[PDB]
Amino acid sequence: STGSATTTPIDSLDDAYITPVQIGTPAQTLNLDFDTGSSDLWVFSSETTASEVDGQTIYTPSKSTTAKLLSGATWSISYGDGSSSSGDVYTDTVSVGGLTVTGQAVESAKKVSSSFTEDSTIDGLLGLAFSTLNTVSPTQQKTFFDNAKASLDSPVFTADLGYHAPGTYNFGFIDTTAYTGSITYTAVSTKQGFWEWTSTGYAVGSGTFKSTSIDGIADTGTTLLYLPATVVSAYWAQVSGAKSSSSVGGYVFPCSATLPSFTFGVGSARIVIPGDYIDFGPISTGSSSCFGGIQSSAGIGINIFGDVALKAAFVVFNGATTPTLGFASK
Repeated sequence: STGSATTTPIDSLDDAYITPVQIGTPAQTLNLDFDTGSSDLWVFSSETTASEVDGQTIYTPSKSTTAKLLSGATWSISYGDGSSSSGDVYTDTVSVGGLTVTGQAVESAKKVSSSFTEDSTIDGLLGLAFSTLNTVSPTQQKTFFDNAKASLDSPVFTADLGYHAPGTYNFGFIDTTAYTGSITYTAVSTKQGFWEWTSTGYAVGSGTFKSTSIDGIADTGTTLLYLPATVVSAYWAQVSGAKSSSSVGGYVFPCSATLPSFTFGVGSARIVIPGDYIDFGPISTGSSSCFGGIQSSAGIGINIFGDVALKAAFVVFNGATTPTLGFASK
């Protein structure tokens, strides 16, 4: 089997991407944030504290003939940005782009933090990291990908995120028309439960490539590119007037600037992030200070190849017995 679904930016800055997901019988379609940095499929629901729902579409398990309470199971998750959610668990039928999993754990939110409430466009998350990170207790649950894997034509999914435009998540096949050149594959460590890999270096603009190992995670659920302070300083030093602002919470730059590209290494291959992808616009409405898309990972504890980086590539998440990651230009 295979699946193919379009993923769409939630706003003009590509702050996140939503992908329609069918849950239950008859189908209830919710727009979920596919997150390769976590492993819980959770949704706004009929059980969510009413004051914490503001425009989201909710899953109502009582209206699904295939929903079953997973008795005794609860979940609770905290994300890197400080947001959180928790609740109980149903199993139900879940389909993405024509690919159906029966018996999928659907985590129903009883509580969500303010950032979720305040984002009316995201109805929940669909985790695509390794199932060892799943938070369901006392019986840990499998991700949608893990449940689908055996049935897939090939045990892979791909992320093809757009810049200010829709893109695609495919399951079970590699669309050879979706990228240019060849795909370069690189080793993955699953020790922390992430799609963790080591980049071979970077370049700023038309500058020379610096060979250096950068361990980080491929994370579709993180907006920006978070790298070591040395790398980030070297980038922003090439933008007149750019500076790190503690009051704003990272590097800002004059909105009048033209940003240089940023290249990262994947083995001997190179992925180029155009300068425009690194512009996240005015810090506040009407400001001439703009927020940067490359930020320091210092104090996160991990480097994160988030959407800014991933949307410059066609990315293969290979879930074979020994997982790997593939990157191609597009």
